[PDB]
Amino acid sequence: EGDGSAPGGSVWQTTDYIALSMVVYRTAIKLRNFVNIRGLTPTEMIVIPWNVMRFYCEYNTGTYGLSGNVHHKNYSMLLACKAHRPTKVGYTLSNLILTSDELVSTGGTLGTTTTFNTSPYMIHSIDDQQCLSKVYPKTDTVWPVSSMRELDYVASTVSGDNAIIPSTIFNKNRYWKQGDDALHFSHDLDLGFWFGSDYGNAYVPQNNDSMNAVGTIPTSKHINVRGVNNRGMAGHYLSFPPIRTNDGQFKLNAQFTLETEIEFEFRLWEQGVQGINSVHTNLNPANDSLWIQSYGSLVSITESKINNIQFGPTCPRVDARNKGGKMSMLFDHH
Amino acid sequence: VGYTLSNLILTSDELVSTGGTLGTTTTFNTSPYMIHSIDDQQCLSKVYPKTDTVWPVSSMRELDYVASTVSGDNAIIPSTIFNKNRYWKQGDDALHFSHDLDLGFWFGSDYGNAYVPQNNDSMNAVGTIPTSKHINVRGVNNRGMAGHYLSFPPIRTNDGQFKLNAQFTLETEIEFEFRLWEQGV
Amino acid sequence: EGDGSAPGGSVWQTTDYIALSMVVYRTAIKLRNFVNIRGLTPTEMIVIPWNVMRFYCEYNTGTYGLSGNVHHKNYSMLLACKAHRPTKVGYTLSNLILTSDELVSTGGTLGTTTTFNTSPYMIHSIDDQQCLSKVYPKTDTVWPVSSMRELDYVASTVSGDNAIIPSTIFNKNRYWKQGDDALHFSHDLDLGFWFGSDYGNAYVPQNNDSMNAVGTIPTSKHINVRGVNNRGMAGHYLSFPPIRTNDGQFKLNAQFTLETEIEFEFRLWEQGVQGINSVHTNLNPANDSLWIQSYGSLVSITESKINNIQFGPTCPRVDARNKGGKMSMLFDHH
Amino acid sequence: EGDGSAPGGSVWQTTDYIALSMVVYRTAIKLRNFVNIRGLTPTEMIVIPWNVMRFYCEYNTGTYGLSGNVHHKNYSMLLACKAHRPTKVGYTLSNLILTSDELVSTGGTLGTTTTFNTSPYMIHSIDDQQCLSKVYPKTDTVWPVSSMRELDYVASTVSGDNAIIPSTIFNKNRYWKQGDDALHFSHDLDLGFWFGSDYGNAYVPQNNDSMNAVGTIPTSKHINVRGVNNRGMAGHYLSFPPIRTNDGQFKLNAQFTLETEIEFEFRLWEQGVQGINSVHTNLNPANDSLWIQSYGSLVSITESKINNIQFGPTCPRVDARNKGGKMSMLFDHH
Ligand SMILES: [Ca+2]
Ligand SMILES: [Ca+2]
Ligand SMILES: [Ca+2]
Repeated sequence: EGDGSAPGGSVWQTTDYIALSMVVYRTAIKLRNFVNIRGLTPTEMIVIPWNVMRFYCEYNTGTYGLSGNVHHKNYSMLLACKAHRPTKVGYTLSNLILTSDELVSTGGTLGTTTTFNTSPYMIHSIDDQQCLSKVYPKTDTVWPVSSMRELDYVASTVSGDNAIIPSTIFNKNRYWKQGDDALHFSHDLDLGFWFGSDYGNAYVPQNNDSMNAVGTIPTSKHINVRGVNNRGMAGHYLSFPPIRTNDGQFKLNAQFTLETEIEFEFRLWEQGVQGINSVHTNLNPANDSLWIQSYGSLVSITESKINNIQFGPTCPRVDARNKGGKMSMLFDHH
Repeated sequence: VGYTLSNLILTSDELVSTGGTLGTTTTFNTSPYMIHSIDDQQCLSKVYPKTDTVWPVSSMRELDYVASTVSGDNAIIPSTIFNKNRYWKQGDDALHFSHDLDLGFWFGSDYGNAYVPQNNDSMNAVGTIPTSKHINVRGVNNRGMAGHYLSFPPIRTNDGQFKLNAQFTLETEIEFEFRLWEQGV
Repeated sequence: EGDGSAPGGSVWQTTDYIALSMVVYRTAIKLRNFVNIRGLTPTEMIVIPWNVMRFYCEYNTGTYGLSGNVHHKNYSMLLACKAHRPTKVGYTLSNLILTSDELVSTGGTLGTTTTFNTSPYMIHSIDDQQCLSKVYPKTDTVWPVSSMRELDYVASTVSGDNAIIPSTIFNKNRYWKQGDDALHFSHDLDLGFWFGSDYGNAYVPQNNDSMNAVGTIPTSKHINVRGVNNRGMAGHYLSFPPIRTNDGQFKLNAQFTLETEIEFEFRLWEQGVQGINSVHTNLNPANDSLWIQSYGSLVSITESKINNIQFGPTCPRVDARNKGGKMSMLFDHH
Repeated sequence: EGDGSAPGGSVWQTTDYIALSMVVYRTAIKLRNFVNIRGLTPTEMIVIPWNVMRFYCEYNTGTYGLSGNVHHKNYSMLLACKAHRPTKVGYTLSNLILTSDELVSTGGTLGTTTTFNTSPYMIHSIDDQQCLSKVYPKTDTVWPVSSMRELDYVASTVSGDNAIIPSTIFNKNRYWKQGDDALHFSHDLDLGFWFGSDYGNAYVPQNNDSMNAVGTIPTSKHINVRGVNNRGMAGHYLSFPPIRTNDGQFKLNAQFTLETEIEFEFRLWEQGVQGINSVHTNLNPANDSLWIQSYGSLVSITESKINNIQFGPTCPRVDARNKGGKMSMLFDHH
């Protein structure tokens, strides 16, 4: 009888500190942008940097990326809590506006204007078969990270002597016209672990031939969280259909709104004296390293400029038993 | 109180040049749109005219009032910060906006360039300073109106930005209750 | 038909940024402590600093309070999110151990030991009628804030010529013996508003004769959140029954465990470009001041030492229509 | 098992001192009077001082008001208990007797006598629309407070050049004849608070344009009981219909009995040592000021004589949501 505080019977025991340390809180970062794609020939193609973490949670448009600390403030506090995990990520292309430079000439006096009819389209390509494993900027151009969210990144897909029309090689190609419904693209992440640091121009976690989701080198004589199972994202791209003119190719320009959303889960500090700031340094659990794992693989950045983008999708020809849910396993290292 | 935007007509100055001989005309296709923004989160608390321009009150109902929303070094695209953004094209149904006022009191004077009554961080609905040693009607509860705005999507051209011009009809309606004088002598 | 993106019909409109800014996340800070109450005569009384915010979320025991930044780490991040609110607050006294100095003498050779039988008790007093509005330390002693959670704060309640036995004036007096069940005390806060700053040795919000829950001076020609309705906390106290001896009073010493819990709600940053760090300074809503309100009333602290503690409970003789749930109202100031 | 006094289990706790401090005791003061209204022309009008507290609980008639301490003894002890509240208040006019001076002349030999037939009447006017906000005595006369309960107070309601017949402007006008049933008038007070002092020629509590129910100036940095909602009393009046004669106006004189009743609630002292006379001075709760509030607004008295009477009724054109029950709210002051 009683709560146990009596001399005999059951032991009075203190309240549970786990329950509040395991509660998963779930937030998101939503951002809108206007994208203007101009002067894109049918060979060259816009690379959607949609597999890089910085695309969703940091707003790089125009002058913003030049100014400092453009991260969304929900993300700045995800570094205040002890663990965060990116979970689902996605974006939306909406309200396409095509314009034409066909009336434009060096003499001027006539500017670009929307296409005379709505038959033209912009091709949204998803490369499932990974025709392009690794994508580089065009010879003259370069990819700024400050420019990331307005989609200027132009790749020229070229065989040895052959200029590749991107829509022809890629698997899913959506021909998206003026008036069509918005194009919604999403990726679900199921991670068995959490991140304690900032992404820092890392790809949003993927398990692929190109990259793995967990970023820490596992170390000897204990168990470490290890990536497994091949979850990855398909290399999205934007291109225009080749249309021949009296001279060269038809000039198609596109506008659309870019709505990106990344949904973070985060988790808070240990209850009790363990969570006191002064004593948490040396009372921090050493098994954080077990479930808290940093970021796996970084985009290649020299200066502020992206060197290349790797995609590596969950390829359909991997055994379906490998392609399943959980992206990490807790496995030892000798 | 409320208003309606209806029968949008977009035109383009793209064919217009200083040499002339070609005037503006309706957009070649109906894909362009005018963005109607309602700021729910109050990104903009207080709005000022552009540096060169000014806002006449005599001009109020034809909507010329132009604000330039700018961060420190950053020019803000209005549609990106605001909460509800309607992209309203040619042929779309009219846009109806309304605000219901529930006041516990009445007004005896003219509004006289007053905001239609609101309870907010910026303003309160009742205008008289209450005075000592008795009971006075006091604003309460935060009823306010969202900062509606109109803007066009950025569209790059060979030079600068695409020139979008808009026409629409503005139907406003304000519904007054009124009350008459005391009976008797 | 469609999502609205077509030329005619309904307006395609962007995603809602409110839903994620209104989501209320709910955490707590739990801390345990051992309290040793010694040399407390029947006139003097231990003041439970249970109505001060710093009691629950900052751990002041022994050497900890001398060391820097002893706040719990869940609270340090409540300053990272834009709004937090304290909601429920409470504490538990458990596993009482009484000891006696009766065998102790200046000659020594015999130390204190647990009471020969379990008949003695420690009195837990809740002052409902507010016999003591404002409580001061004893003439010689002083109340450190670094000492807060181990309960050393001793008040001597005295009439003009009369030494008050605390248990006699106070309303609820629990005589709590060795083996009795733990004593659980809780206070629910219903606030209509949120806090954007640190409590900073503020009383956990109360509406009373002594103090109000909202801390900002309201300013002219607009509406401001105003405290209302008298929610307050009863002045908890600890004392021992007077027991006469051959010389003076029986020496009762007490041990018990102090488990405090404070449950915070918090709320995150605005979605969209409004929530970008660089532009959030000047795009911060000016109506934050409407629902975000700081801390109302501070304990009186000179140096590190508490000058006095005010209690001000929700008194039972206030009309029950005043005593109800919501602690704030949004009311204008002229 | 047991009452808790055992070593283990539940805490034996002392009896509740709230229950007896919250018990509301309810009394009343009833007084009868004979009113003689003579020489009242149709322009001038009797002001019923029925909204002043002293009307009901202090008996001012003839020589009584000249003698000292004419308060009813139930009221003298309402100052012995710690709190009292006026609640309902009302009065009755009964058994009207009209007489005529028409047969009276300066030569005499014929005195006044009851009207030849019962057709004449005395007009009881209730001003709902507040035609008269503030009422003054006639130029020559003055209003003694010692004369209050026999109704001599004569106002002359006059426009700029126009003598107002009172019955014409006022809303409810009862033409009350000889033999008509008694006229009963009542006002219910719902206060959220109590009074600790004497009324002291205060209006019985009202919330109006002219006056408020709570009399203490609220003070900084805590919560204070504040009047709210517009409960007030209509300016009752007595007048006679204009009846022209061969010379001037018909002389109507009235008698009736005035039965007034005021129903007080009162509340007693704190139980326990807190309620001991010697220690109650410094153990008095400081939150009395929260629910104990004095008197709001005073009639204007120079010497013993009333300067003016303010009425301020619950006007019907205030929103019905404002006009509801509770006359006070517990609201903070910064
Ligand atoms: Ca046990
Ligand atoms: Ca449409
Ligand atoms: Ca027991």
